[PDB]
Amino acid sequence: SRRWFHPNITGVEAENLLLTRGVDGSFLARPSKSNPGDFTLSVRRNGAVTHIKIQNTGDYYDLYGGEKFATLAELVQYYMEHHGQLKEKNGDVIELKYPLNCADPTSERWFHGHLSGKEAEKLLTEKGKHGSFLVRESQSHPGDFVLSVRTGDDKGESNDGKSKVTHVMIRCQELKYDVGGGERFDSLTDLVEHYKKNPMVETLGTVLQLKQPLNTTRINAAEIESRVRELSKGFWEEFETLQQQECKLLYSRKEGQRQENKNKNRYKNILPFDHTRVVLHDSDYINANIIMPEKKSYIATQGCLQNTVNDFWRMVFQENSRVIVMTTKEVERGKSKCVKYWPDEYALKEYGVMRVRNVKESAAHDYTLRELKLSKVGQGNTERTVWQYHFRTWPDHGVPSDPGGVLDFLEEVHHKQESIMDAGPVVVHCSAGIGRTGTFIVIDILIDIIREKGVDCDIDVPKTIQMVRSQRSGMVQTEAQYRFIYMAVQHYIETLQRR
Repeated sequence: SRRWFHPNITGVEAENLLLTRGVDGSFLARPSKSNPGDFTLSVRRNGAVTHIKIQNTGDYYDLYGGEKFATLAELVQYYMEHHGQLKEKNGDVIELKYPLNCADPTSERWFHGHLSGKEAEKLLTEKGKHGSFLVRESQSHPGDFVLSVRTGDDKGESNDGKSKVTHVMIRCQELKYDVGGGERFDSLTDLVEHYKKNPMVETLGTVLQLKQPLNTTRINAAEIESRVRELSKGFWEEFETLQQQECKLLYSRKEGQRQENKNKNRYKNILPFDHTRVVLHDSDYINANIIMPEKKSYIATQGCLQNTVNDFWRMVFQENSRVIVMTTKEVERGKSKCVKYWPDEYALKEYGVMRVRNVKESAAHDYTLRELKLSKVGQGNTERTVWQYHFRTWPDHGVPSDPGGVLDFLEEVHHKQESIMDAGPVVVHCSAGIGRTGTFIVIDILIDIIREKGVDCDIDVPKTIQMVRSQRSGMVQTEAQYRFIYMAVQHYIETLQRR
């Protein structure tokens, strides 16, 4: 459960960890600082350490000499149940047996490190609820930590005195942690997890429940500039924090794994969650999920394959979708990303029982809009206009340097959607339909709150990403995409405060 990920280690330091603390079959992953965006799977075998590269340009995790994955936890899980899959150049098998646990508490939601005692109380007071807790570094006693918990009736401020904020010392004694007596734990993580199962009870019977970490990522949109600045010189900690939670999301993907369905997947192991998969009743399978903010919903799907085009048009029809957002060139960096599934301008085409006319193509600066008429065969009355926004200026690597273009694009897609009273979910896709797709959908969801509720509302980026990730694997792929989301929301804010 992601303890095998070491967010701060170096290629050399990991070598040591696997050679000293580790045995054959021990493994860990770390962000390589070779290429920011790259990752390394360091596995100890036959006495030594082999490094296995994993590349993520923003579409998926590409395990060099392995397969592609939506998340690292899915990558790891996959291999710890398909022995003999991970192979080296000369066919040798690489076993992943023992997760080499990291002790760095930085990525935990509950850890805050840099934080005074007055702050902690202020936060627990304002944001806190019964069960809200945090672990900060001690200033009164360096090297040691402090657990602050809240217990009581209701949340937010109060004077009823019904709620309170207890603090507990956590000492670091010779590289282990304790609360004053009892067990000594090898890491803060271990200590905290133990005191969630077995909560400390006070003398007079107050049970110190560690229910939920305290939320420090929710900001007021009005103030997002100051928060981004504060994160510029944070983003990484906040992001790797968000990334640690991906282990909670290893939901089933059985339908996608079935035999009859394997070749409907662009990448064999990037699959739709069963509980949110689009089901076609028009087989029933397509590599797509409904993403629902929790009014406007989305279908996030992979770029069509030749043999899935008919299914894609069945889905659009069935879902009553009237807008499609395509965020990829058909071909990029040599490889196919999406097959052309629309007719040439003016042409009419049949894809199975579905019929599409490309009525008109308009070219704007960053995208192309194609007005499409979709109908079922035999029943010429089911004619409905489907508007396809094909975004064209997204770089082969990384993200746009300025969110302006994406923002204007989205505003347009939003107005289109809004002008059609029937419209079902907005279909959004790229290559695997998780990276750019997730980025576009998160920005869209965020902006929509701001457009509705205004500049004086609360937004929470990692919380929104996490909510999206629980509906399709790996939504939003990289830290670059993570920052771009903040910049797009920022840019949106000041153009609202200027118009």
